Amino acid sequence: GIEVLGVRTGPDSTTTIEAYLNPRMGTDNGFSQAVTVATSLNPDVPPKAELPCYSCARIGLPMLNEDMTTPEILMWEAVSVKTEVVGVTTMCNVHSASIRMNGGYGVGRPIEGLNCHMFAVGGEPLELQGCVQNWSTTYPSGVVAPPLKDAKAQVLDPGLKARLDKDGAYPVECWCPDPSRNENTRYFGTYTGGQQTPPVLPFTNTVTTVLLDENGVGPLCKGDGLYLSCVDICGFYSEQYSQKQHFRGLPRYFSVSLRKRLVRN
Amino acid sequence: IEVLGVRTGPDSTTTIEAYLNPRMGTDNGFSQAVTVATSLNPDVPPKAELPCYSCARIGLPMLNEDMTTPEILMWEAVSVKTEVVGVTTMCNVHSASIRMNGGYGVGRPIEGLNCHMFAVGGEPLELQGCVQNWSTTYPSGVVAPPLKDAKAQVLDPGLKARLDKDGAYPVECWCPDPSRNENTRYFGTYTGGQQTPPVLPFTNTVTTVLLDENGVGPLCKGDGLYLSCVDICGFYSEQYSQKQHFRGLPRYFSVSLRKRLVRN
Amino acid sequence: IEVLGVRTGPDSTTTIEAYLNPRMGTDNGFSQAVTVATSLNPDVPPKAELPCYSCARIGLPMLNEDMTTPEILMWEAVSVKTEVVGVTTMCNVHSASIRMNGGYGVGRPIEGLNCHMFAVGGEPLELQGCVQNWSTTYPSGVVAPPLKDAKAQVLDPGLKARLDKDGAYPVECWCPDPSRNENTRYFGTYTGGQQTPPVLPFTNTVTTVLLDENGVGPLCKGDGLYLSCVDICGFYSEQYSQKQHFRGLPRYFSVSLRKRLVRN
Amino acid sequence: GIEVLGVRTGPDSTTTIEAYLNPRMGTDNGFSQAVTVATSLNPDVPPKAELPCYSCARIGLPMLNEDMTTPEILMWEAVSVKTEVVGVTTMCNVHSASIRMNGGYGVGRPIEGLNCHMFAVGGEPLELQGCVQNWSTTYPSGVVAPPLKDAKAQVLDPGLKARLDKDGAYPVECWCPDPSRNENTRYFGTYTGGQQTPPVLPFTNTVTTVLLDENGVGPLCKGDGLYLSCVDICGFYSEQYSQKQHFRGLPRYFSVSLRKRLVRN
Amino acid sequence: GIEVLGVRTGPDSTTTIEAYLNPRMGTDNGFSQAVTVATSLNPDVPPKAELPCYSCARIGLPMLNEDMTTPEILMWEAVSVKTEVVGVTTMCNVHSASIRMNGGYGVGRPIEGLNCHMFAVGGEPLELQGCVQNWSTTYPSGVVAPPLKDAKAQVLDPGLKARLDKDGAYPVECWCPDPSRNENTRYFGTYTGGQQTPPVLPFTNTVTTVLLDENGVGPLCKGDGLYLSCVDICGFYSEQYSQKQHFRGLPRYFSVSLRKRLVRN
Ligand SMILES: [Cl-]
Ligand SMILES: [Cl-]
Ligand SMILES: [Cl-]
Ligand SMILES: [Cl-]
Ligand SMILES: [Cl-]
Ligand SMILES: [Cl-]
Ligand SMILES: [Cl-]
Ligand SMILES: [Cl-]
Repeated sequence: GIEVLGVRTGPDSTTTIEAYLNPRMGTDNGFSQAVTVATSLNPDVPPKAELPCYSCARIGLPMLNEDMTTPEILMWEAVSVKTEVVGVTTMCNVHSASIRMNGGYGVGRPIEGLNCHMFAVGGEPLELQGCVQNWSTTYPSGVVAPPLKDAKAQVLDPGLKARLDKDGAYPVECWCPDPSRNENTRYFGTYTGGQQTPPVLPFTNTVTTVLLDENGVGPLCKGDGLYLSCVDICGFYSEQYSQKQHFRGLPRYFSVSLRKRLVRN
Repeated sequence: IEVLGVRTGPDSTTTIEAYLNPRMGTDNGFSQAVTVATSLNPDVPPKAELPCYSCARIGLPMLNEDMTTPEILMWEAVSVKTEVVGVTTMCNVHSASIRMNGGYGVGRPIEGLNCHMFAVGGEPLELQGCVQNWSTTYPSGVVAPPLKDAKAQVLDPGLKARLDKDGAYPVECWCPDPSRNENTRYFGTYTGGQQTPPVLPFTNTVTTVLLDENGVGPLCKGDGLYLSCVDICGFYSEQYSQKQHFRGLPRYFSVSLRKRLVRN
Repeated sequence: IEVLGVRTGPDSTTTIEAYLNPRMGTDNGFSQAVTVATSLNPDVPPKAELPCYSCARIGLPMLNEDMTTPEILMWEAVSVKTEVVGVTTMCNVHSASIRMNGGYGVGRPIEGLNCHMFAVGGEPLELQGCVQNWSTTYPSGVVAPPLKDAKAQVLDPGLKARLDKDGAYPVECWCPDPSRNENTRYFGTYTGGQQTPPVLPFTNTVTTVLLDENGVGPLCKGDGLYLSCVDICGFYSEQYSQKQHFRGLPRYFSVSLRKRLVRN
Repeated sequence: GIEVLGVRTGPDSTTTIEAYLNPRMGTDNGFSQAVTVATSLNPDVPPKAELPCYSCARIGLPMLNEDMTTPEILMWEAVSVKTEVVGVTTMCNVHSASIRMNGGYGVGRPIEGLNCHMFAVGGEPLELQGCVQNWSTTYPSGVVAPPLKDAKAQVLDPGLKARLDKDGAYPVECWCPDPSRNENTRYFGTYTGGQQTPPVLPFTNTVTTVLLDENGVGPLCKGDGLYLSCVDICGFYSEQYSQKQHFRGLPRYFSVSLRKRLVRN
Repeated sequence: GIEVLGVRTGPDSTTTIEAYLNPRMGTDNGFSQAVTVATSLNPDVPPKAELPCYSCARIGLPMLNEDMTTPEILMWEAVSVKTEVVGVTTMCNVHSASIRMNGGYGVGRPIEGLNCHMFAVGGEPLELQGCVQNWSTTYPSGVVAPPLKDAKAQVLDPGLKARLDKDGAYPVECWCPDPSRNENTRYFGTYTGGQQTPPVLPFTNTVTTVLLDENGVGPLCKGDGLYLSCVDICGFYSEQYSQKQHFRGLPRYFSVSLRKRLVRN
């Protein structure tokens, strides 16, 4: 319910924000703890250190309205983003103690298997819908999980909603971007599953995503905050000896172009 | 229908939002553990093991104060944004699947054959009957084509239906009828194989335009918008038994409509 | 043919709808169980194990009661919408296939090599003979190229035919002739390998335009529209014997035509 | 070299050339001899009959200049090509004595594995750069192979150059199109590797490749010759009993559109 | 930032630079030494001969500015590049002593597995961000590796920066292009992982990459130097007997088209 007026131009009417988000795979430096697997659907008690979570940050922008009593005020409008997964070339490492190919004689398996990549740029926290594979899962304290009162949580229960308002706390497996909300956020997600699937990861500085909607309006930054969200699961690392697996995530870089937009107060 | 001009001005457009939960054979995203015949006859799949199409009819706002005039208005579906919801649930490798690396690694994610379809129309989706095995005995509580001979394994033009009941028309014995559906747009993809990686996008930035060559979208007969889908995402394998279950995910729809004048 | 102007006005356009059922070696979507030679000679594939091209000539409304005038009319095919029918049958994993997960999981779906072709023309599709094994003995009841030497394994320009009989020209010994077919458009894809996932779209929203670089579609000689296809979707494996059968699916065609004036 | 002037139009100013090249996989009829494999890098002595080679032909064009002493002359200019791999549907054969699937009970493996497809259209022979996987390889009598004096032949040694001037004589594995030359040829190549990779082979008569460069100039046919080159390795055939493998290649059709082009003489 | 003025046209205002870079896989001629694999994360001591490194070269350009104090000066602007991996067809070799398919009876495995391809064109050295898979790795004498003082080196530690200023010295696995810098370079990278993944390698002379940014400005060559960078890991070669694996890399050709650009000094 924001009445959007004209773009405000002139000196200092545009700015570019640069930020990076480190991955939250369950521990702080790119890997989950070795993943444990329940023998049945109940009990199913995944430790916090084994659950990849969304990354998020609010970037404070230059204050626009010392006076909020005028019939019009200014908002920062996100018009475009360049975003990069950082450290893709680390997956050329086949010497750091993974399970060896060619019956033990070849190199270590690279990081491989299921991939899940999402980035989002908005003027407020990303809106989430709760959904899980197993409604009987006992989620750990210190992650935010939807309430699991019945099996409808395995499909769409519209009572299960959240905002992505804490970095490294909302597990990827029990929340997805809510397509029924997020009027003021653009999100872009991919999942490529399978067991030992080859990760396919580009890295270029030449690609821009335009964030304008049908009316030529980008996300409008409420309270002069820019909201960045992502997850970048790149596959599993297998330990050579134990053969236990760890999620591997990589950091993401954002460059967001903003302009001043007049709106009705 | 003789299609005339778009009616513009206040309240001439609306957006309909809806979601459809998947009908994989039980109500909460999974089939019952799938059984497999030892021969083509008898072949008796239980209802709880057969994925079915999801469908809904949304009653639309009143737009005609009279239905006897030489022109009337219909809601015209211009575009749709649609999303498979819960794609990130497939990052779960702890909930009691068959373990990789000889039992030492994580559980297999949901994987294998995928079948994704959505449709938006102004009347029920029209189906053509077709089966893999004409000897199959379909269960009580589903709508299956009559199977009188083996031509049901290819195209028997006698085997037609309308998708008019949610969770009742099995995916494996009906497909969208390309000879009908003048007033519905459908979009389907099948990706088969045994352990195939599911590839599932999730974004709020992609719009499908529903206009035909003449610039006319589906026209909502009886002020009904008809949504249909299936989203089989693969199989869940039980760690101990190694039995498999179909997994389906819900689908969200946002449909943009405008008022269209037509000859009555 | 000297092609002149498009004839417009009432009844200047028509749409032809047709379907072709697959010819995999038996009448209802499957080959007989496939046998495999132990050497290149003898190699004697039965007719029931050899997929063949589907084809039909559709009679169009007669245009020229008088064929003596300096100009006459021909039907010109401008576009086609075509669909493989029954794609969703490949969601069936209960009808007696080899079971995954060591016998505990579902049946393998139909998978492996795929070969899909459709063609629309104003005369029969022109074929080039080419085989994998020049020593193959092709059976009675199919049309196969003569095999007098091993050049038949590559391009022997002496080996030509017209697709003039439904279910009679094996796919493996004939391909569309790129040196002919001036008056036919053909569109073919082969995806090989052993257990390869079939990837099969099904939509009513995709149109193929048949106009050449000069804006002219196939011209229907003698008021005949010629439709051809093959749709090998993979192999079905029998649970017990583990023998394999080719699976094919039917194909639907909707062809838009317009009247074109030509010099007589 | 050539100062390019105007396109010559009017009657007889255009022509279409149709040709086919049969594959040269090591024997004349689509297959290599069964392939033998060295136990070490030295000695490594591949027989000619086991080495796929490039196909090539020069097509004579209508003679344009009885008098080659005028200040301007005409050249045939290649503007576009339609090209097709012929015999793709042969790969639906699963009965002709290959290794059987389903533990011997199913159909024969189709032709599968590494694919290499190239076509080229030019106004002079295709220019080649020598490059090998093993500089210790002894190439056979009856093929043209680069001299192998040191291991730089495994990467780029700019001393190792050739012209594709003989059909079925230049092995694919020791020559590639030279990107530093070929000003007057367009080449188009794809390699898809791996062990049992599915071949993906289109066949249509509806696809045209334009051969014009950034200046709107196609290959200019020196001496009224059109030069066609290709290779089409479609994978390996496995013999049911021995399990030895043969390269399989398919023939390629070309239709080339030419127009008369005035040049400075 | 440079204030960019008009393109300078006229005779000698454009030039084309051609160059090739041979790969640096750990030895001089296209292959790493046989790769060794640690049994644990510490110690993990990859020899230099087993670590693929980036290729780079500075190409000297014609000197533009006799007086470097004028209010405007000229810079060479890179507007487009044609780039080719050379030697792709060498991967059709299945005779040179690899592990044999069909249980020893078939041909040798071709080069296959993880691929990593990057090319970059800039007016200064490519800027790098340090990131590793294992912060406990001991990088060898003779390579430039980021300092590894804690596990943040496995994600984005913004302290870990470098410039690609030496050919065959910066390992691919511990450096990636820095998306927070490189304003004056265009880089284009792909990684395709997995164990035995088919390499997919095109080779054509018909494809041009435009290097102009959103404002129509290509990289500007500081000190009249053009900076070229790449890596082309094409997979692993498996030795038939030992079954040890070697990285295989291929050389890359560049053709860069430049024009003179006026800039405010
Ligand atoms: Cl303003
Ligand atoms: Cl941090
Ligand atoms: Cl529900
Ligand atoms: Cl029939
Ligand atoms: Cl002229
Ligand atoms: Cl010949
Ligand atoms: Cl100038
Ligand atoms: Cl060098």
